[PDB]
Amino acid sequence: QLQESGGGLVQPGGSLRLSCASNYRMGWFRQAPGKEREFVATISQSGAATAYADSVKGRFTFSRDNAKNLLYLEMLSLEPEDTAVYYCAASSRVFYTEVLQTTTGYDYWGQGTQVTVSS
Repeated sequence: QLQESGGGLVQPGGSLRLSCASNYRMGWFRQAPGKEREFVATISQSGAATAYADSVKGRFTFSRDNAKNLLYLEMLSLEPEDTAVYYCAASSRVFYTEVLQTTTGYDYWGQGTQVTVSS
């Protein structure tokens, strides 16, 4: 069962720290107005390996704490185009492949947290 939090409203250049409450790879996706749901980041079961969408790489950092059943997404240097509902997702796939950068790669989904970056 997945539930996102930490969303809110920031000005451009601001930051947010999202969270989502061990056998599953985990992912973040986002869905902006008038755009298909977009991959943001994925993380391995152990938490030691990540991959990021080009649109966020260099600004976002995805981590997990297995003991606490928690995920974190640090989002720096936010811009208006980062506005979206952000979703956490769980994948049972054992090995990493490019399918983990698609919605198809995942089994379970949270309902989302709204992130708004003002114009």
